[PDB]
Amino acid sequence: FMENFQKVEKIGEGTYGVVYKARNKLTGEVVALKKIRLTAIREISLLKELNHPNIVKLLDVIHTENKLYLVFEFLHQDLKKFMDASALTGIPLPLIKSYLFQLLQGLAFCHSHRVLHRDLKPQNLLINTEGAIKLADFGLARAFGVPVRTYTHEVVTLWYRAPEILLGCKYYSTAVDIWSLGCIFAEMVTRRALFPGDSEIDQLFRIFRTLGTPDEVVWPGVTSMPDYKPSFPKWARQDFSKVVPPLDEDGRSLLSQMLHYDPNKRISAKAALAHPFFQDVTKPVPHLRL
Ligand SMILES: C[C@H]1CCCN1C(=O)c1ccc2cnc(NC3CCN(S(C)(=O)=O)CC3)nc2c1
Repeated sequence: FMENFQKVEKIGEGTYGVVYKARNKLTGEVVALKKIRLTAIREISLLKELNHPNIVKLLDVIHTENKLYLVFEFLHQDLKKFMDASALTGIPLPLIKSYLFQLLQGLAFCHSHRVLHRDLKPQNLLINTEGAIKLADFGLARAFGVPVRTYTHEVVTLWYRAPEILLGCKYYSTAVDIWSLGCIFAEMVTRRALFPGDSEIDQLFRIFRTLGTPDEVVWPGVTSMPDYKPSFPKWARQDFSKVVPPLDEDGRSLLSQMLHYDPNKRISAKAALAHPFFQDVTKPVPHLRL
């Protein structure tokens, strides 16, 4: 158990719990060990079987005392750090394309098993030296949750949240992951966050100012959503040539479909993999300083 792992260093602090790089003394394996301070056991057990090359593997689940430990495959960097390192030059388009393709493969797999991530962001997209990128730390919105008191003060990032979540829908779909991934795609291309809101309303209004305030024409039922207000300002939609300028028309077309307001119009991961933007996809080697 915990006695079977030698902590190497703390690699992260969160609302749920802290994550350490650690060595498994029985196997010699280097892992990420997440400690969560306190149905869930069963929902987590299911995640153990959700195995895919583009999903960070949940190796072990240890339930002991009032603590839950999740042992994950360890990767050496996240996309946030890689983007920051690449900010002067930009991630090359072929590598952006490869990462987007691989993440859509991971999403198509999880979504086909009815599992949503719900909280994609650059910090939960992990990369290795071979050119792979993997989805980490699937959120359990239906179960899980534990005390955050010991967990250091942590402001939840809203920048990648789909509009249906911000508008109060509680029974949202796999489409929320495509929205988040579209925001991340835009940020890799332009080297700036697409919608960096600092509150729920600022997040919503930044979306509206770029994509236009949604109405019943583009999003049937939007005006009946729980947090929709008729008093929302009415802004016009901007052109994607202005929004992600450097990007070609195949990329802009795909991004537009990933950012459709109506979750039933928003492209699925599976359909996205067939988009013409991926006609020339390859798997480049990233320049990773470790
Ligand atoms: C995803 C995070 C977001 C907060 C929760 N959570 C994890 O539970 C988690 C799970 C598996 C991991 C595997 N591996 C690593 N490895 C880190 C090495 C250091 N780097 S870095 C800052 O880019 O140098 C980031 C990746 N972390 C993991 C974290």
